[PDB]
Amino acid sequence: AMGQRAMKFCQGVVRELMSKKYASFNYPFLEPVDPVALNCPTYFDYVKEPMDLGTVSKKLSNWEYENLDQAEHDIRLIFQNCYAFNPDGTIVNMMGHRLEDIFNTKWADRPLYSDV
Ligand SMILES: COc1cc2c(cc1-c1c(C)noc1C)ncc1[nH]c(=O)n([C@H](C)c3ccccn3)c12
Repeated sequence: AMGQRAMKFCQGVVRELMSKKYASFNYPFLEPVDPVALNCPTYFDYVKEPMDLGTVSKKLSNWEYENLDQAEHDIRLIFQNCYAFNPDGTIVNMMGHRLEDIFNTKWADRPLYSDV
């Protein structure tokens, strides 16, 4: 499982993506999509690997991420799911783009090398 420096970097990115500073557009991505409560019963027709920021946060703190690439895959899945179910021009599509660009910016400074 991921080492200390890489884990603390990942915690910082995930904490930043979930911060209340960004609550006006990260809120739909804090918890898993509930198609029954949200009245979109065809969500799982389009999304086969659901993911949310809270799930990524728990997997990280649960020592489930072997490396930073695995975390990037999961976080990318949040937005791939969003754009797959929500067409261009919808609110949550715009919010997903806003949050994903923040993620790309923070992730650009990820450690590239490991040193046990
Ligand atoms: C309108 O889309 C959502 C709205 C949500 C949501 C998750 C989604 C969502 C996500 C994320 N991916 O697909 C869907 C559908 N999760 C919680 C939540 N609480 C909540 O009030 N909403 C409403 C309906 C909403 C509508 C448009 C933009 C932002 N939020 C939502």
